[PDB]
Amino acid sequence: RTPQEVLKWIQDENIKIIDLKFIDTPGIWQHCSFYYDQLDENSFTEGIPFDGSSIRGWKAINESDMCMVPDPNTATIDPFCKEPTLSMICSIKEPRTGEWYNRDPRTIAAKAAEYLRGTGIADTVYFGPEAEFFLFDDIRFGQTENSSYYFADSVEGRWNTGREEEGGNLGYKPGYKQGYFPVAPTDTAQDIRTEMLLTMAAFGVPIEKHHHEVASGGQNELGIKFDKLVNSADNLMIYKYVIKNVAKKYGKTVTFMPKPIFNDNGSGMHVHQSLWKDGQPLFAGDKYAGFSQMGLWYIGGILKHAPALLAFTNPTTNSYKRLVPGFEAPVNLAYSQGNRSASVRIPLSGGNPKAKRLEFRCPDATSNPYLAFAAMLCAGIDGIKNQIDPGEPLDVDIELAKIPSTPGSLEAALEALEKDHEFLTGTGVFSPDFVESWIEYKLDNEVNPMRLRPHPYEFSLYYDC
Amino acid sequence: RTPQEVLKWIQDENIKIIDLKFIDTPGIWQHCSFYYDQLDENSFTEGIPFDGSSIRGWKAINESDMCMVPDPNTATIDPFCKEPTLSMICSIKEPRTGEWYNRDPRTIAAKAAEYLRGTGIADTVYFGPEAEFFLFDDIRFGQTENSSYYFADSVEGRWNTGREEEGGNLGYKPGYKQGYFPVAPTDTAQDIRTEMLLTMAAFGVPIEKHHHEVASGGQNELGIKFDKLVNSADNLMIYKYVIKNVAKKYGKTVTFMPKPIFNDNGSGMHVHQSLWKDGQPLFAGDKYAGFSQMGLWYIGGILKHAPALLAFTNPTTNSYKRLVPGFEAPVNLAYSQGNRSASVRIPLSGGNPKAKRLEFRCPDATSNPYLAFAAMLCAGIDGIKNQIDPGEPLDVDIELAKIPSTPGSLEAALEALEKDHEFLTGTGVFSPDFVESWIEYKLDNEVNPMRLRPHPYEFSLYYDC
Amino acid sequence: RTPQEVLKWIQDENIKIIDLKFIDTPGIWQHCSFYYDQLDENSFTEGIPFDGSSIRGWKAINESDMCMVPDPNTATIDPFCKEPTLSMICSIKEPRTGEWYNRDPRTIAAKAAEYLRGTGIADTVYFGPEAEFFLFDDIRFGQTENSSYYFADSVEGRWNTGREEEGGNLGYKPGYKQGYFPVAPTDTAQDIRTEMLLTMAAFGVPIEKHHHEVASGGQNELGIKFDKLVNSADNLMIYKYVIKNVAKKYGKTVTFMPKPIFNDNGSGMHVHQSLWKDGQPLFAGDKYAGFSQMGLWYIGGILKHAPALLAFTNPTTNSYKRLVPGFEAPVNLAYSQGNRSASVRIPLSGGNPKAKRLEFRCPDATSNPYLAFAAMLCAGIDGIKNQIDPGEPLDVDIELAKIPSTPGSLEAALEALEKDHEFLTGTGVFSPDFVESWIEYKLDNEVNPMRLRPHPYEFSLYYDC
Ligand SMILES: Nc1ncnc2c1ncn2[C@@H]1O[C@H](COP(=O)(O)OP(=O)(O)NP(=O)(O)O)[C@@H](O)[C@H]1O
Ligand SMILES: Nc1ncnc2c1ncn2[C@@H]1O[C@H](COP(=O)(O)OP(=O)(O)NP(=O)(O)O)[C@@H](O)[C@H]1O
Ligand SMILES: Nc1ncnc2c1ncn2[C@@H]1O[C@H](COP(=O)(O)OP(=O)(O)NP(=O)(O)O)[C@@H](O)[C@H]1O
Ligand SMILES: [Mn+2]
Ligand SMILES: [Mn+2]
Ligand SMILES: [Mn+2]
Ligand SMILES: [Mn+2]
Ligand SMILES: [Mn+2]
Ligand SMILES: [Mn+2]
Ligand SMILES: [Mn+2]
Ligand SMILES: [Mn+2]
Ligand SMILES: [Mn+2]
Repeated sequence: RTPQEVLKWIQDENIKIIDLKFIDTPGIWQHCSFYYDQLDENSFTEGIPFDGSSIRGWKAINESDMCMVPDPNTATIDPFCKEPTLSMICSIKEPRTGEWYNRDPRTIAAKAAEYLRGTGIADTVYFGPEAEFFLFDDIRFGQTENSSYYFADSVEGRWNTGREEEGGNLGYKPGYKQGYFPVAPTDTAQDIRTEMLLTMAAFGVPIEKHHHEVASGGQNELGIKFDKLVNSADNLMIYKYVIKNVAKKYGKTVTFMPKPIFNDNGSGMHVHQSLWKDGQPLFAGDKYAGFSQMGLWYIGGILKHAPALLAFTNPTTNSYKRLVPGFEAPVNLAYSQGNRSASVRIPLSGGNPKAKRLEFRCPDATSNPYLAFAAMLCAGIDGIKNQIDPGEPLDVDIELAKIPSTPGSLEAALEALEKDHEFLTGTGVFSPDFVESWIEYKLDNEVNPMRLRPHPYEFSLYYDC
Repeated sequence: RTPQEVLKWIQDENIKIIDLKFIDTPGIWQHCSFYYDQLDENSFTEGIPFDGSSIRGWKAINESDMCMVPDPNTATIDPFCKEPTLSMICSIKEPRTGEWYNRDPRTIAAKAAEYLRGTGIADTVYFGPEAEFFLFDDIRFGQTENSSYYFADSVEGRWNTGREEEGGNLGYKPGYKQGYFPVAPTDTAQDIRTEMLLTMAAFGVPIEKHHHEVASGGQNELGIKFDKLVNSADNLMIYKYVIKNVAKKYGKTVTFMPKPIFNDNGSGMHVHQSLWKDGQPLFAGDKYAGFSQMGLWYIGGILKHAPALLAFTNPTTNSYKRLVPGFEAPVNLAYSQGNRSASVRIPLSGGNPKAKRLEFRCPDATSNPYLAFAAMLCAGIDGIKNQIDPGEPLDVDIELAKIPSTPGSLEAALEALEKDHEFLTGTGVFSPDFVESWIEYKLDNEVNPMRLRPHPYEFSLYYDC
Repeated sequence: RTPQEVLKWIQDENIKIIDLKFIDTPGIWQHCSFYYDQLDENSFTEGIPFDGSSIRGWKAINESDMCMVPDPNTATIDPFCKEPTLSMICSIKEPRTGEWYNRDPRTIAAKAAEYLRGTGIADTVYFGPEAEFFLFDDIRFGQTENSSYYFADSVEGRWNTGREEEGGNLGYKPGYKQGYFPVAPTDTAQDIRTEMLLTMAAFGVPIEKHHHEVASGGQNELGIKFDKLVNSADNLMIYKYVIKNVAKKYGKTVTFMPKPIFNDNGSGMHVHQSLWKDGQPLFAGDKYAGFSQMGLWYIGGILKHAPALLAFTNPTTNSYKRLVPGFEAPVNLAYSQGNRSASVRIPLSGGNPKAKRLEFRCPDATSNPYLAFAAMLCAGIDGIKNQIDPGEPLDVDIELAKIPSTPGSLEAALEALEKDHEFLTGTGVFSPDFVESWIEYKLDNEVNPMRLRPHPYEFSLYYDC
């Protein structure tokens, strides 16, 4: 689609409102709605003004003015608007320079794909994210000077087997770790997952499947096809938007947080990736697990830069409650085929070169997909260019100190980024300015506020002392 | 039906979602939904991937990847999906070998029918299961360190004759043991049972009848026609699925547990069986109760291997609360005609050779029908091949030590399986690997957790001591 | 007092019950009561048996049997027993060897004082602990799979200024950080603090003063005089016992946890210390702040070994919520006079050599005083023996990276103990066995369980992502 085709669309269908969407630095979709007459040919080049100082991690009040540039290829009707509204995904333009903004995650993402094409290694990188979530019926949290609390609830919750329910308690509550994937009446989310899957398809997302996940009390997963870097990060943002909004439609609440439930499965975002040139898969070969030496080298980079990569792929203190040794892994920095306990997994493809890829299991859905994907690409490329030996595969379950480990906290991942960021910066994709502001925002707004707050389990262990 | 006919069905009717169903080792139906484009000709041979390590009693995390192979003959529309969804029953393929998985109960089931055809004794085995259930209006259970509780409820419950009900208490609550089979207003489940019966018919199940059962407080039964081994175990899984899901539709809850109610009828799954060759009934003859010597020998095997058979036909600790001497039997290992107190019953057929069969009364609906049916077939065949004399019929009600008895607990049935499993393994149907993992899963997840937990009746007997 | 004088006491006053008290490894007082006839002359040498395998961090089930040896000098009447009960503090004897148990904190403490006397540096070490606490009216905490919560309450709590109270809300609730030290009706704890002070005096504790502390909602402090190492750690255990028990008497609850309240003062245990020989103060001199070179060197050791010392003086994850840069310090490893923002403070003595001492401000009341005091003594001695220059004093409020900092977590303090423990072990005071079991107990029972549990503030930051 083109700027003129989108403008013809608005005229023919008499669309009165345009909803322009764009991501912020941490990873939250922002929006502004406009009356149809506000969008012209120039909106697709010069962009539409807004305050860049109210968006987290961007401009300072003194240099506030920024521009929203919508992508015509993203235009669809937002089903969640009573009034027929056309929705587009934007990239951010600096009005002072007229160039794309260096802190815009969607700009960084495009720059990463431009860099890949520049090296001659490949022309396309396919990303296939797998974002698990929880479908909750209630959420109550807070923390005052004399209190700290959270209470998550779901009808599927095993903690609710003995409770009085309105007309009445119908049983079939999945047991802890026992939600993957018994039929209804255990699975209460079939109709909703199909709706979430079908509505995002109409948004332009390539859809595949859906299933109930391991955890009791609403853990679910929707399966979407891979796509090119920017397109894939655009697809994850839509994915997250429709799921949250269909949940709200049916009076429910969704969270993509890694560990909302203690002693049950966390929500991870396993990300499948492969490099391609002239339509041919470059990760197909005759080496380990039917991979090519390039594919082994891409894993090399991923595994070597994994601690730094975690500052972008697992950017929350909560990420580290899931990335704990034992439950359920991937804490250990190694590759393997079929092994779902290893950081990098080589799925078993049915002898098809087109299906040959690596699954980086460490990431979770709290990440900015534009930043996470660009970072993983950079580590991958550096791995082929340096030409990082991933070591030997580990084809076992659960001496364990011989294998390098992932950071155990957010500050540790931020430390690993300060030490190892040349594979990102030296490229031009991420600016040293952005990498520094990322560490600073995460330390001041997440690491430090958390260190200050008493944890309720500290009463369980320490009230008597 | 064929893979192409199913694919033509999806194209012509514009079916967007495909629901693939498969059983786990203990006996719970699992599922995964796919967008239409994910199912092609190759899905019917190579299968569709999934995690075999999250399914109870299967693969270990290190060797996780498995394949779902749908059966085209099982395709129907799942009525419980708002969105028109096509549903198929799968068998599990090992992607490493390309062969059918040895722990897949549906594979074991097919292997059992392949074995029967291999012996030349018969070409077909007809199984007619009779699974009673309870239709409850409420269920609350739990067990903490300082508590253990369950509270089952139904409007039909005799325990509710003196309670205040919303506008108001309409009486006609069946008395204990007095539910078989007074008319409405006593029987409150006529409309629902007809719906359960008619919807499963549309799923491809051969339907016969329905009635209210002996127990007060929702005991019911739906009658379905016999079918070939795999088809019959497929029919029982559908049977259980529609009943549970129509109950959920009308805000009610179903249990197939053997003994949910104390001092009232348990839920048993009487299983009628007969061998056939070239369309002719092989259990018709001029011996006892109009049976053939082969039929007498098949009973021989069943009765001889019955204690081991119970590790598969009655695989729960709760099974043994129903299989108690007195209420209501069949605890005594003997055959008889018309006698509903004997383990094996020869029903009175109207002088029709086609209706000549044995009714093994011991089983209950907690069993995996694929495992239970394959096991009973194996014991039957071994009985004809060895050529086990069933002894003499016992045509009496209620010296009693002269007759061999069934195990009194789950561990006892598991003990009997360790001692007597050659009739299963030596065949090739069940692998010694599967038989060992079955005992281990049942001991670690059911027998041992139960031995640890205080029973509320232990307070009734022992609080003062 | 002697074993015979204690036995004469029991006979003359007709005391029927004897309460023998002893500390466990983490720092909790344990007890066992005996009928008078059970205590004879041999109880004061051979000791009284008990199970050393049920006490945290001690014997294994196979080598369980241990002995309690009471100290006659600790005998007093426990006021909290309706029946006149004589109470004594014990040390633990190994019955296998007949020697004092190497994991007994009270034995380690005596060994530390024996070591000081062995070096010829001094004959006496005086410890003056200052343990702040909170006096709460209510405490509710818990953490399930779907929840985590704590709710602390007090009538003094500023969070309660707008609440309906029984007949009625009388105001005068101290403001946050504004509790030190307005008069009544603001201070509601005058009578109780006097009772806590007077009852511990009758227990044999040298008492000095009492005041309301900085924090709103019940923060209090009782002032006690210094004493010799073991005597001082005995005095802190009594201090903690009477405060908790007088609170219980008046239907209230006390906590010595470092940070129960967010955004208000933590509970610290500032510990004043000085070495003496032949009745003369050795920390009096003509150097900085009227100190001696020995005193400067003792600070040297303290400051150098402070990160390792924190594994014993601040042994909880909660300790690190108080030891946070800013609120209120001492995070910075430096000495100064009058400065209450420095780790080590030299209080202003009124030109009296007898009052010349250092105040290590880092410790909190979650510590085992026997372990904390022995550790600080060892670091002090090593400082004089090596002859560690403490650096130059920092006489400022709040470049800041030039000054060495304390660990930011419990694992970090445990890391610092593994690297620096020779000043403890090489001495003989702490065994390498004890130092290893300490790290292991803290990692397995506190550090690792905490890393697993979602924090409620993680919902505040991450629910939307
Ligand atoms: N060559 C490829 N390059 C990148 N992504 C791919 C490639 N092939 C498949 N994918 C995608 O990776 C994702 C994987 O889904 P799936 O096919 O179920 O693999 P999976 O490993 O079995 N999923 P899971 O079981 O949760 O780990 C999908 O988005 C696929 O489209
Ligand atoms: N020759 C046969 N082989 C196997 N099953 C059969 C055969 N004939 C009938 N059945 C089935 O066995 C089941 C028996 O139902 P039914 O006809 O009511 O017998 P029943 O003994 O009276 N039932 P019940 O009273 O509950 O024990 C049905 O599924 C029949 O289809
Ligand atoms: N020479 C000494 N050696 C060891 N301890 C001492 C010595 N002199 C006084 N102390 C003790 O140290 C503790 C200090 O209490 P205090 O006299 O109020 O000093 P402080 O610094 O003003 N207290 P604070 O304001 O809370 O820091 C008391 O236990 C004193 O007895
Ligand atoms: Mn998943
Ligand atoms: Mn998947
Ligand atoms: Mn995955
Ligand atoms: Mn029946
Ligand atoms: Mn019947
Ligand atoms: Mn029957
Ligand atoms: Mn104080
Ligand atoms: Mn003081
Ligand atoms: Mn002080």
